[PDB]
Amino acid sequence: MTTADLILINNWHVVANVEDCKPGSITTARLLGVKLVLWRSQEQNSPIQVWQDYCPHRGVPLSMGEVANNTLVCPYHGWRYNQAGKCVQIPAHPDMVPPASAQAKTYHCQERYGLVWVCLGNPVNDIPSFPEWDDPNYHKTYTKSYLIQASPFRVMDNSIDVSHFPFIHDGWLGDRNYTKVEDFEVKVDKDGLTMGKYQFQTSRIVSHIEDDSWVNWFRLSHPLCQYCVSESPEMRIVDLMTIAPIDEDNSVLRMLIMWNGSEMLESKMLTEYDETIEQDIRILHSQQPARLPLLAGLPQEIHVPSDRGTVAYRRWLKELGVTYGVC
Amino acid sequence: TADLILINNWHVVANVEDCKPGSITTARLLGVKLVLWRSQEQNSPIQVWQDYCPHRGVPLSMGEVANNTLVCPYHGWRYNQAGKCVQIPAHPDMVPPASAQAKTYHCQERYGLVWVCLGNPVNDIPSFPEWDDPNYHKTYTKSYLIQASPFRVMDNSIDVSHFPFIHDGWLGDRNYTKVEDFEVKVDKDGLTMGKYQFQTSRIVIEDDSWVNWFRLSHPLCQYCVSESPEMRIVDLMTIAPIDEDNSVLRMLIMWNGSEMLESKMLTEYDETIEQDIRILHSQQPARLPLLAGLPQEIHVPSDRGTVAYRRWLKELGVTYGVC
Amino acid sequence: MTTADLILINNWHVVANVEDCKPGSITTARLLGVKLVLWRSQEQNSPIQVWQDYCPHRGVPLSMGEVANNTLVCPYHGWRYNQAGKCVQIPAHPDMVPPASAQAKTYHCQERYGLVWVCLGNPVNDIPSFPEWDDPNYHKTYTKSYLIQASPFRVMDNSIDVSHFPFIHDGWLGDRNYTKVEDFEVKVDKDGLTMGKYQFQTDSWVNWFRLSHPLCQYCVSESPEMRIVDLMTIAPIDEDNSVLRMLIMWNGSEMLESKMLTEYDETIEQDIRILHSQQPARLPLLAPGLPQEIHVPSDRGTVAYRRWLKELGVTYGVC
Ligand SMILES: N=C1N[C@H]2[C@H](COC(N)=O)NC(=N)N3CC[C@H](O)[C@]23N1
Ligand SMILES: N=C1N[C@H]2[C@H](COC(N)=O)NC(=N)N3CC[C@H](O)[C@]23N1
Ligand SMILES: N=C1N[C@H]2[C@H](COC(N)=O)NC(=N)N3CC[C@H](O)[C@]23N1
Ligand code: FES
Ligand code: FES
Ligand code: FES
Ligand SMILES: [Cl-]
Ligand SMILES: [Cl-]
Ligand SMILES: [Fe+3]
Ligand SMILES: [Fe+3]
Ligand SMILES: [Fe+3]
Repeated sequence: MTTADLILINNWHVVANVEDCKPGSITTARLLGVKLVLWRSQEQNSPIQVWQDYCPHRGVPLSMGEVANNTLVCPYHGWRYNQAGKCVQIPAHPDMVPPASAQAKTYHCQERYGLVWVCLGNPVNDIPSFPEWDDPNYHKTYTKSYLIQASPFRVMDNSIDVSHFPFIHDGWLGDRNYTKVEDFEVKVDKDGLTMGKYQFQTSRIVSHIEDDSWVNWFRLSHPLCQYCVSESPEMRIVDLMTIAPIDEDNSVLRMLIMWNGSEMLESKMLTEYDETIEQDIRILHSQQPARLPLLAGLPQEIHVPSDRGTVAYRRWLKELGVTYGVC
Repeated sequence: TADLILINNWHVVANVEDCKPGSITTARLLGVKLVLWRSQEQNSPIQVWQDYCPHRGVPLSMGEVANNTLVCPYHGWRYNQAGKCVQIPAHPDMVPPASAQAKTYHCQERYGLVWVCLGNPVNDIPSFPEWDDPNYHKTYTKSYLIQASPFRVMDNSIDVSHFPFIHDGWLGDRNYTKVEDFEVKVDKDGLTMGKYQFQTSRIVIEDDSWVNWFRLSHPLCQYCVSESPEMRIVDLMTIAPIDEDNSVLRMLIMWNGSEMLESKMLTEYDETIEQDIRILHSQQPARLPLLAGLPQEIHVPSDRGTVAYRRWLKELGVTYGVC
Repeated sequence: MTTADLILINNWHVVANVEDCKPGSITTARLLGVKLVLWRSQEQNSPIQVWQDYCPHRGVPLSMGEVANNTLVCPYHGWRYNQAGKCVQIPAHPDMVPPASAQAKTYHCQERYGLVWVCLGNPVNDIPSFPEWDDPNYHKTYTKSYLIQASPFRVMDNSIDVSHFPFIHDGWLGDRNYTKVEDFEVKVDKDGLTMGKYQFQTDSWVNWFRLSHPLCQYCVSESPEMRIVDLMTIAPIDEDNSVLRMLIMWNGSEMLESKMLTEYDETIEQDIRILHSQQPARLPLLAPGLPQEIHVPSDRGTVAYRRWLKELGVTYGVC
């Protein structure tokens, strides 16, 4: 269940929140069909290692082992792997020089925005930018992680779509009485995919009742991360959505939300996002085919003008060479 | 995807009582997901469509009926009774594209059942002559979901020699196991099994001689007649072919005795159906073997009806749910 | 999934314990992808029949039927099959001689060591030897069966492996303080695979074992106090699933049985935790997106096992 797609293999993907990787801890993740083990030594400020979850001796998951000092120890015969992935001790043969092949498969890892980013290949692109991270005007919160039984590209398709707001988000992000979708612009260029400012009508639980005209904007430099800005005259909310491609048919959605208003709004922010993410997931789980259809049994997709963003997304994925999770 | 003999035939997918005005229900037929819906209007017709919005591929059954339209939950496109999209809410003054239309199927209500044809209905719905006979009362069994090929289910319903064993004490007698000779005929009226007698009393009592015959004009529907000196019982058994390996069995039962026998009737059928299902779920392979690992089937003279069934399916060019 | 490997099809495999097959009983098992029915008539000391679990009339499992006198009766139309597998009676036609094809597929069965051994092919090899069975100084006990979601050859590989004792069997077969594995000898010849004497420092137990059958292991463990032998059998359900049984004999007091069963239960379950996790599921042989296995000197027995399986031509459950 792996991919040759270099835009996917040679890119950075979130696999965990840094808060879930304590010193001395072992955790697991799955990315693009590969089983990962994440571990840290007990030392303060220890780096996070992200390896293939696999002991090359007899094929046991290293995640079933234990962290000892600065090493991860396999449970079956106790081979110890240092932070660089090299076996430094074979207990049955304490004096031998361990073979060069006694080495875990290691991956590039980088903590950014409080998230653990992993690259399984050779990183040609940087981690997506998130300018408000360093802005002290902005408070932050993290949603829980949502496991979704849909293609990661269908999950992103739904997050680019704006015309569904008055229907599945009626009463939250739209209003069954204002269903018309105002004109907006979309561009695919060196910045990636950008949806220009899009105004829509709704009151929101995180603001005042009369603050009922919102304007959204977003950019994907990476096909599975979205930087979204939602702004009213009273408040500005930004978020970094990341979709972890577990395999072709399963995804993990995470959202890092920041806002330039009272820190007291955090509970309402998480409530709104939980409500709307779950409304989206009900649709996502139902869509067929599972793979995202690109532009070209079941009838072909129909496109109307307010689909210009999701059409541009399908065009972009084709231009990027994506074959994983798309059809 | 099934053969054209199955595609161009009528299959029961629901009881008309399952489909109230304003309601949405679902069914599956020959691998196709179906949505059934009715407006709120009195005596409104049932629409049966493929359960699929062509915009972004959401099941229309997750939507709602509004007036005389079905509305998709995702972006609110509205489909009239003919399946044409009449409104795209994001663009209220835009004429919907001609491609914006649900795939619709033929639907007819008959005998209180919802019949569907996914193709072109060359054949008629099977006949059921007792339906309008004022001497006969009617009842419907519940539907039975069966994890077996629909053609295995029908094979078991054509089989008569198993009565003294898995229906001992209901349709057969373990002391009377011999199967007297009978005639079977396959012609343009389908498969008919001639009269055959089996010595057993039924709960529907010295009435222990029943003469049965049945006809299939349609490989997945069976019209069964059972008559004693005291009473005549007929039934229409319909097998909905969900896919190659799964079936829904329904029976419509009519009888010319007292209507107070209904509860006992439903119990007899429930008992014998579940006795059959226990065998059906166990048979291997799952798909019905036609005439020519696991050994080939063996046929004895009392299998002539189930042998003729397999020959008929081959003549009709059935490849779906058979092996 | 079935195999053509002759070392597997033409060999004997344990499918049941004899005490599990009482007179008049019907039980089921799977072997090498085949569904089996085991049955016995009600008469005393009746033989055990082992057939493919399949009525050739309409494909019903015979195991859903009943034993009547000396016959197994299919539940659907009541065809009666005698102890040789021949259909003797078709009740729809009481006076008819059944078709010659009306016959169960029967397999060779033999009771030995209190176990039911089955050969699905041509018995070329004999059942493995177990000398202490005939020794009145030795008591016997049987573990329960263990269903393991791993290739049977992975299960046997783990049983030949000795260097894992201080880690997953710390406190039972090894000691985390003594992890170095001393030199030992292994031989593969016509008698199969023999591991020579080795001892684990935790007085100490001295052990050796032999496989003449690639899925059966004869183990010997000796300390100054007593001697324990066991016959470990691994039934290959399919390429990815196994049933582990042990027949244990010892010449100490009979009262040790309960503790020994618990010790075996503890260590078997420690092994199963590893076996269920190993990837790939099939045992990798030598010299063929996961890296290839690494071997150190203390792996000499499991290396010799992989070499043996290749020369035996095993393709089922290996990769
Ligand atoms: N659950 C969601 N909340 C929304 C916020 C943006 O703010 C607003 N008002 O939409 N964040 C975000 N990434 N997106 C993409 C899709 C949809 O706009 C949304 N998904
Ligand atoms: N459960 C079952 N009851 C029986 C009744 C008999 O028919 C009548 N009319 O009583 N109906 C029917 N379709 N069949 C087919 C096989 C078997 O005779 C049976 N299956
Ligand atoms: N669970 C296990 N207990 C051990 C006993 C030892 O044998 C005796 N005779 O005591 N039996 C056996 N088959 N083996 C092989 C590996 C390991 O020595 C062991 N596995
Ligand atoms: S399998 Fe990891 S040390 Fe042997
Ligand atoms: S998916 Fe049905 S209206 Fe968009
Ligand atoms: S299936 Fe066994 S007797 Fe008919
Ligand atoms: Cl119609
Ligand atoms: Cl009446
Ligand atoms: Fe949404
Ligand atoms: Fe029956
Ligand atoms: Fe072990």
